[PDB]
Amino acid sequence: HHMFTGSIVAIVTPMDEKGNVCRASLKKLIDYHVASGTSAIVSVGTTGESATLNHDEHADVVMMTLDLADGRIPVIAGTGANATAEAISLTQRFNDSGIVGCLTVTPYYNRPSQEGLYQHFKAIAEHTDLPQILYNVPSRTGCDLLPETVGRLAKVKNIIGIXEATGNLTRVNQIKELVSDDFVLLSGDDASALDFMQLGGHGVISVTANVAARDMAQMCKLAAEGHFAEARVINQRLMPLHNKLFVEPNPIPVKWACKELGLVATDTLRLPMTPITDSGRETVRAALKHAGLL
Amino acid sequence: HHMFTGSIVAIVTPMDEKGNVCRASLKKLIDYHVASGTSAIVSVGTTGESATLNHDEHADVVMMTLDLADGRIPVIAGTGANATAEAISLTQRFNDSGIVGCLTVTPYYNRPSQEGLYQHFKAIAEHTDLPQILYNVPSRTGCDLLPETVGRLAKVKNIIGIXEATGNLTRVNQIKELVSDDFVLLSGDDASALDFMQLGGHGVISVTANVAARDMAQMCKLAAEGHFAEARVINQRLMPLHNKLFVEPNPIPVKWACKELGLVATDTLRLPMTPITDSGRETVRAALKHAGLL
Repeated sequence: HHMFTGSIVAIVTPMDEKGNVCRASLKKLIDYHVASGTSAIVSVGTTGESATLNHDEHADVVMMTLDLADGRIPVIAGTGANATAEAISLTQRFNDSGIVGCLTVTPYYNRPSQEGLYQHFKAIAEHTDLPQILYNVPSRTGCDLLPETVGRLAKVKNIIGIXEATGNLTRVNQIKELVSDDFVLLSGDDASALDFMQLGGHGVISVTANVAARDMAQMCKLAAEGHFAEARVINQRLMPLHNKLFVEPNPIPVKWACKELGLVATDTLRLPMTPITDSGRETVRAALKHAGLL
Repeated sequence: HHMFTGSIVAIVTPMDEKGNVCRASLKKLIDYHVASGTSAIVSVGTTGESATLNHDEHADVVMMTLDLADGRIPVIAGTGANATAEAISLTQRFNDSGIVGCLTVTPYYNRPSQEGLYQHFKAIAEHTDLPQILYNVPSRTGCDLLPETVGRLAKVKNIIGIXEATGNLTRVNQIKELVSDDFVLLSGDDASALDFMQLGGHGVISVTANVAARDMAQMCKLAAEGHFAEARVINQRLMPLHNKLFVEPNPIPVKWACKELGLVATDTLRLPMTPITDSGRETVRAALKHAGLL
């Protein structure tokens, strides 16, 4: 309950022109996060294009990320799967890998019940020693993991927290009153992450931190200390970026922002992600400028 | 396109108590659909638990269904994937297999743009000779394939129809006026499928047909002939089943129904799907009795 707080980047998976992971650029990003104060790196989350890496590529990107990090910054592996046997199998790949934990999303597309969610996350945690951070994002999955079910799973030993990406701020204290104090509450919605922290959230798993890592680390530090008017100044500088980094499907805008700041060699993605549009480039550039990054 | 019309069953993948496919129950189901007038079998769609079979088991079930069908009834392979490379690769498995076409869902979870949807399905259609039926189901995918994008994709040689599962009946003629007249329009929502046909759709890819194949075949035949008042009498008989087969997540209720009618040996599913509740059993039973099947 400290490395899973603060500003945690959901790091993009930088690719070359063929759509394969670019170690050189990945190394650049990781050095940037070590130097910026990022608390940890979620490797192959949604923003890392988990949807279009097969599980072998997924494991490889994580291991590459661990190697480049070289102990300087903790790495959390994205391990979600909508089939419980496959989530178990992906998780087991990382046992004794060096990752400090997992981010495991509610099963998508097949829309299980709350009882199905509970059985899913329990079975996964029973097959590993790693801390588990639950991840709820109904807008992507078709499925809402509710506070009561969260409270049930938080009783599991190595289920330690949740990346709450509904953007519904009432969930913060709904979950918190049902879980112990060391259960970590993490925003998955950049635009409302400060609010989320002002209500008691412990940090954010952030897309914006890919291109404003220092700002995001300072904002989360101020929030944790109770300096919310001061945190709010930074948030207002970053807010157009919190919004426009989703003006087209994530991570299309944030990869283009990364390329624009020099952080990666190419903004290539894998289909069905498509190159950013002309209007999107103008919109994201204006938000980067608004942030004082460009 | 006559085989892509009428009552098409999205058939369950029956399993033994360990969750492996049960060939003897699959044979039972396929003979039932041959005797019932079902027009075609969609193999390993959503109701066939596509989410929890890997592509090898997936391919096994399709090949097993084709074999058992023995040329008596056409088979459509479910082939959707949220990574375009993976959708192509899965579609390539079934070329020259004997399936008559493919049911391919919009990418789930990664929420592509309409242009992302266009590139995805275009790329797929260009790597096969098989007819392609698009599948829109935003409730599960987080993504909504709009009529104009369907108009764009129908211009593609082998993109030949859609399984429209929004339950929004205005889509029927919104799509119809953008496409050729042999573009097949198929309901993906049992409770509104007759309305869908009365508005001009050509049939349904149906969950209810798993347990009421004769009535569904008769209702669709009546609808195609314009006898909607008589088709509606059957619909009113089946409507509690249209609704209660989703009282718990599909295909949990329909698999239990199949067992109750003695159509399959077990109603076992794979996690994160869980067994039907007692309250689910009573609700699904009463709906079956309402239909005169029990």
